[PDB]
Amino acid sequence: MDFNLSNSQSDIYESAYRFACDVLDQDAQTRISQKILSTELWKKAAAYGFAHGPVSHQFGGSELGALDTALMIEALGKGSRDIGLSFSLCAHLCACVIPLYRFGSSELKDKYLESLVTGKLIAANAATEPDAGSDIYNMQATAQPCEGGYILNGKKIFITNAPIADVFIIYAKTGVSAFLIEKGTPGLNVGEVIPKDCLSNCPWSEIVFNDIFIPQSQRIGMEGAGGAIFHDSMIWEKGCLSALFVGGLARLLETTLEYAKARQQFGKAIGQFQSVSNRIIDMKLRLEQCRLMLYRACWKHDQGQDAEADIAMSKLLISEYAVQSGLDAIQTFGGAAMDQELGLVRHLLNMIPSRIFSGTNDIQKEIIARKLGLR
Amino acid sequence: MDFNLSNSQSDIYESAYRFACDVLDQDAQTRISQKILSTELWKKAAAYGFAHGPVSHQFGGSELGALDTALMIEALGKGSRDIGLSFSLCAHLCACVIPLYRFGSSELKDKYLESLVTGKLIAANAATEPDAGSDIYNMQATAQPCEGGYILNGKKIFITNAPIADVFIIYAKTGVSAFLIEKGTPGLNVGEVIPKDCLSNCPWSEIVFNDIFIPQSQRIGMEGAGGAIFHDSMIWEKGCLSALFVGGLARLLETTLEYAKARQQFGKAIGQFQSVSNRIIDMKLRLEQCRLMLYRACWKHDQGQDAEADIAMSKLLISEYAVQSGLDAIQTFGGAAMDQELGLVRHLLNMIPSRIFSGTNDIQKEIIARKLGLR
Amino acid sequence: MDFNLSNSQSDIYESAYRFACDVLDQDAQTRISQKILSTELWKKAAAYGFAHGPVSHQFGGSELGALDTALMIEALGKGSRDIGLSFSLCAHLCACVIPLYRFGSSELKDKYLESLVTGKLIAANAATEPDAGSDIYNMQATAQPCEGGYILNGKKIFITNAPIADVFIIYAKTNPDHGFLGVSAFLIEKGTPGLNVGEVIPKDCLSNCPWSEIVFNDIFIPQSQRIGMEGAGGAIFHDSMIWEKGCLSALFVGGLARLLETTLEYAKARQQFGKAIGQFQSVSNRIIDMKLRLEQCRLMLYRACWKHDQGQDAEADIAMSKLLISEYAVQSGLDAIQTFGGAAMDQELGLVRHLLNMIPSRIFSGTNDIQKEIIARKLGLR
Amino acid sequence: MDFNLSNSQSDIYESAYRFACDVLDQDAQTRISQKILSTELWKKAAAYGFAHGPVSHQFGGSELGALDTALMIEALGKGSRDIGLSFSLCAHLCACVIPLYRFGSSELKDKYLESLVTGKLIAANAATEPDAGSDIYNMQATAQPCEGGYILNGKKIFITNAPIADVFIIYAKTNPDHGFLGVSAFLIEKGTPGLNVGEVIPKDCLSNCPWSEIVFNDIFIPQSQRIGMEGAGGAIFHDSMIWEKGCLSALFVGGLARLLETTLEYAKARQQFGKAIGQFQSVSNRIIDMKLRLEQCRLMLYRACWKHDQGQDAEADIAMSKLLISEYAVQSGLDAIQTFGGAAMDQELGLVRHLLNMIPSRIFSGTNDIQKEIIARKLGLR
Repeated sequence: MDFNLSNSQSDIYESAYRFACDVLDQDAQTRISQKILSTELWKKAAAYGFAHGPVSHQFGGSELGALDTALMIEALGKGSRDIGLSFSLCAHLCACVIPLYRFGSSELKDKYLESLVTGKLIAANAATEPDAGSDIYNMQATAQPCEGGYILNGKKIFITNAPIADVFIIYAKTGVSAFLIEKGTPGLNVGEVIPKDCLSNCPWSEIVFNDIFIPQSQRIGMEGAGGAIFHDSMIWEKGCLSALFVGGLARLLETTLEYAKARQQFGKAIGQFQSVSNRIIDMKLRLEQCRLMLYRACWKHDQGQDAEADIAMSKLLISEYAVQSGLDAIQTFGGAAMDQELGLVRHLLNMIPSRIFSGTNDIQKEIIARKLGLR
Repeated sequence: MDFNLSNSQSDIYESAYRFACDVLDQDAQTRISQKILSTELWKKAAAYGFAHGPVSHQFGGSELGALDTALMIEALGKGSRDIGLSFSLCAHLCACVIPLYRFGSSELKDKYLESLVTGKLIAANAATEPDAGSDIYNMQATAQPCEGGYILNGKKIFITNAPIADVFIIYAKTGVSAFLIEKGTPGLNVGEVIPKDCLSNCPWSEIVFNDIFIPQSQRIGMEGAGGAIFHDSMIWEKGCLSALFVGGLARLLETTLEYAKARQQFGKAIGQFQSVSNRIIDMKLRLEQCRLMLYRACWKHDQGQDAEADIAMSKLLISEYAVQSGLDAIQTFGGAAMDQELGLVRHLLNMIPSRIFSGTNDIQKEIIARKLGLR
Repeated sequence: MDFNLSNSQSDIYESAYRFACDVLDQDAQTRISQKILSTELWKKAAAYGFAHGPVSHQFGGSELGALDTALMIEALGKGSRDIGLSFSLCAHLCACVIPLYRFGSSELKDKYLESLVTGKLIAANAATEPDAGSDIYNMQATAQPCEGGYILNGKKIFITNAPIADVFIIYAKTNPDHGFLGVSAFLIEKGTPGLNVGEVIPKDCLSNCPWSEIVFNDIFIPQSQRIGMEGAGGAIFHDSMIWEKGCLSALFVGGLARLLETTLEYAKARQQFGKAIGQFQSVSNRIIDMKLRLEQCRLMLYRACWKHDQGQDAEADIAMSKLLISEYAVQSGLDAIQTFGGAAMDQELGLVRHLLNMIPSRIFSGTNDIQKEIIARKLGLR
Repeated sequence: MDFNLSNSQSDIYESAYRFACDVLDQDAQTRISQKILSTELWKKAAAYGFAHGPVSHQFGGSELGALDTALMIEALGKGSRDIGLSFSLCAHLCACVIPLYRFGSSELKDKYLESLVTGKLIAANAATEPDAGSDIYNMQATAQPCEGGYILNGKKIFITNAPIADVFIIYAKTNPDHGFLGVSAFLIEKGTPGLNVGEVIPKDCLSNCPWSEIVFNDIFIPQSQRIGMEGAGGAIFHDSMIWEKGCLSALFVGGLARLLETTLEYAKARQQFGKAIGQFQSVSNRIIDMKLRLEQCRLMLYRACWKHDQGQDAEADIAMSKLLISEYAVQSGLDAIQTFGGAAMDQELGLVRHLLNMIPSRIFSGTNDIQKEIIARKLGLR
């Protein structure tokens, strides 16, 4: 039992935090106010290492483990206010890079992987539909077999990164299968953006497949395998977003601490008033607890143990605590909280899709209950 | 002790609810998506009675009491999704109409009151500044006396309804005093809008006073009286917004109930799953409790009793419950909650300024503690 | 809409509070220490009116409505620390007096009701068994019909007032078929052959309130001692619990009122750091929570009671009241321990025992899940 | 970062859990019913190692670190229902053995420490008074210096283990001036003239754990029986409480682990509506909460203990651990009563008494407000 970062882990965390502070956060205020997703900074961040995860050195990755990745994304969440860019990165990593690295052929990997890992190509994820967003077994997207490939038809909505994406990872009925599709392929129609607020500057839209021919080699994994591949994605997504929010929570705490040590009222800093002080103590309690839960899930995974219930516990706890502390912060700032430059109300806006992405909290409760022997 | 609406009160509630349903809510979806504040519907609503409050028949009011007004605004909050319009109305009523009716001269009243009450003139409220939003005794807005009037100078920010306003109620240092100022008067410069999300389509901006001459008769009440007048405003505001959110909470419950009785999963309506069912039971518990607290505060006032602590309790409870239930609803809808057409995420957006308008929750706690003998 | 007590209600409340303060509370300290249930004070309180409820004047009652009764029991909960005596009274009233008045024949009522209402006879309730405490439809208690009556056999456990009871209201099987119509209600006198009342097992959650188990070994029940018609027991029982739910809620509302006043006093006086500790936002926030809880659930309870007095269906409102009051009483008791610190385990101060006695609120006429189910059903969720 | 027990820690935990299960828990049921504190079992457990902590082998200890000790006491809290015996042991270890080992002279340690560590002598702690329980700087206890020693006078109340104690660690005034330096610590033998130990007053919150009040009437303290230097008492006391905070937290972490396993079993078996009631989302949500709480505060406690073992400053981490564990234990005990229903007040099942015994966690080494103040100060908020 040891509760310090190894020197390697501190190095990973501190380098990533410097990058997020000095490169991404510099003009984050402006890009955010103007709802700009900077592909320039996005690619700088991807090439720095935020798109690597566990991908091996052979494809330009750093062969990081789960705890290592979580530490990078935690630094990212703490150091950069541009959380929409951070979310785009995490999605590209978990929904495309990691599935391709773990389940794709050597041909698919040699053609696409290193470009995704090093940020030459941006990727988007598409498995959610009106009735098929949750139940990703009943889906109105179908890829019928044909000579030397497939014919894909359907409509995927809420596609993170599609307005900027070069490739798309599509899940389609065949069993479900996973396909990589290049932007521009005939019959692939990317649609325009509907205004966003919850992680505002992170682009999303809907894509339409109208008799798209998918080459045989662009299938990821075996036929019918999509459901497992996708499942793997969500685990990683669950972890990375958990890391991101732990980082944001850390940022939120330091900010609130500043506002409390400086703001003078009644002849003393308002942090001596037990209302604000109690909210800060709550933030600190929440952050330390769910930080430890997250590290233990990641570390168990890196040990080869099965970490899926631990990560479910992590996502549950961080979802809840992040929302509650965001409320506490709005209460603590008062009439200075709606400062778009302070970016707190938008912080909570961006934290809204936490229970709206890789499982509501009821799904996590089901995972935990099953692990406990309750069904 | 009696817990039924009198026939008169039911009539007030049901007529207002029909108006909000049939007139205001009809195309609310569209105006909201397009961030449109319809001055047409605004004036229809004002003339219907939503701008009357306690103003006497002599000025076109209906001589309503506090409980009557709360019932109108509750129906309004339940029947119309266009909550930004509802907020504009409440502000016009509480920050301008009611102060003018209760503290203005017969000259000021005869010139302005009936036009405000019947909705021929829209009014905005201005007492909040960077360091003077909270402490409305230390303010960087000053009205120095001069022959036959005053010279006003300053800058008021976050002025609800200023982009659409015909008159402004200004609080200025002299003691503080209250002045009515017509739009366009020389040296009055209304500024353009900064984008909004928390009650989005409700217009706000900042105004600049540069050597404005205020006629003597445009002062409201006595010199130095501003602080009392303003205080009265906030009480009424506290009540009306409380009513509005109780109404929205009622709407939110019925909607969630629908989604739960219809949504079929695992062979049964998802309302038989104790997670969603427990959230609905919570909503119902919250709504009934804070509804009763609100009616009792209003009724105590109508009895001539001092209701200020009761209304503080009401605002506290409704602020908290509205936020919590909005969270519960996001959790209950899941991936259908970010439906801009369903308007739930925007509902919570509009509910954010509840602890950001007529007191944070700490101010209410102070009122209650003082009433209890604790300082 | 009106939030004032009528003068009649105000008198009912103030008179009952004076009685609780001046008669029941006076030596409550000692009786509580020595685990004494005073049958003397029990009978005085019952004859004063706490055993009357809705019973008409012709049987010695005061024809109180539900709201009136709730105001009486609220006064009792606020004015007297002897909460076990209060609970014993509430049980006699809700589980015995009221079923008999509402469902018993004129013969049965003429024989027993005035004695119960005036406190000459104490009554106990018996419908709970190891597996039959909850489902009082699946019951290991049987009263088979026979010539001129019934033969009863079984074992009822956790019987409030059984060691002191003169009569028992028993629920028993009479039509072992299905349907919600196989249990009936009988009144049985103490001492009747085959009835063996047991000795007391140590108690802490309402310590001084006596309870034990009774066993029926071929007891003959005369025909005239059945309460209501055959099979009606299930309805009878249901009604009992509703009245019980309301009265206990009133009692706890009263205790919360008491707890708030005490906590307010201790906060205005106790000086630490040079000022009354109620200026420390921790203690004051705990008091503000107590006040918010008290007012909210007080109004929920009054409205449920008032609805019943209107003839409206009050079952979901009463469920909401019980739910809220259970939760708030537990929470405020915790907050009170937190505010007192090391003076809270003061046996004479009686706070830890106060929360102990508040424990069986979710352990008598439904856990909180039952209330949630009543509400969910009333909402259309099943 | 590593989240596995080393083999040594795993052995320490498993051995202690076996001892708690097989020796202390075996007849815990009966001893609890009859309010018996077994000095026999107390001495066996102390000699096994529960009285050792960090004491070196030369005094009969095992040279455990804070994390090791916390794992032992966690095993004790999980494996033995006799929580009062556990609390008596923790008090002897944290309030007596550890101050003496850390601050006592070689003469004092040579005379007393091995006897305390091996359980030949039971020790009790005395620093609490009516107004001096909290501020153990403002104290109505005085030990004025004199020829070859001190003269002690005063009255200490709420003394854990005083009825059974052979020695007492006393905190007393010696420099009535200001400064945080006017109290000193003394070891005093049972029977010394002027020491009057009192009889037991009935208890429920850790019922079978003996406590009483002691009065000093011109007791002569030999000079060599002062612990540490003069005025050092305030530091000594502070250190005691830190160790106490950690150990009690461990104990409650252990109880929570026990409560979870029991609740899991009762949920996998109890069939209602044709299925195990753990499939009902109310009971399962309560269990999931228990699991979340247990894991979070378990990790907070281990990390505080580990930090201390590193030489880092652990005071705020230990405050956070105590805060979280107090709250979670109360909440989970409530959830457990809610899940059991009418079987929770089962005296042999011991849940209601479990929560009763969990009550003095915020009633011993700080309410929760003290922990919040430690954390706020460490955060820079004063």
